[PDB]
Amino acid sequence: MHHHHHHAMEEVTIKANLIFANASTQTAEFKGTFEKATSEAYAYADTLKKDNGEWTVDVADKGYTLNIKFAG
Ligand SMILES: [Zn+2]
Ligand SMILES: [Zn+2]
Ligand SMILES: [Zn+2]
Ligand SMILES: [Zn+2]
Ligand SMILES: [Zn+2]
Ligand SMILES: [Zn+2]
Repeated sequence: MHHHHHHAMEEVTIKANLIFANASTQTAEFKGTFEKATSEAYAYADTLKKDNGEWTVDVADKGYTLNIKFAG
């Protein structure tokens, strides 16, 4: 699954749709290799944990979309 031919110079965009405890929202985009952009998206989620609580992710769009919810 998620078949991927990797290339160091590959350019991709990972969309992170965030939903917070009070239901507020925002979308953040990360660019670079699929692996790096993916790593940066989760790193951003981690920075928001202190103020917004633990996060849960549901991957979609074959991995290009990360729907992340914060528990508060
Ligand atoms: Zn799978
Ligand atoms: Zn190739
Ligand atoms: Zn192939
Ligand atoms: Zn790759
Ligand atoms: Zn690489
Ligand atoms: Zn704070």
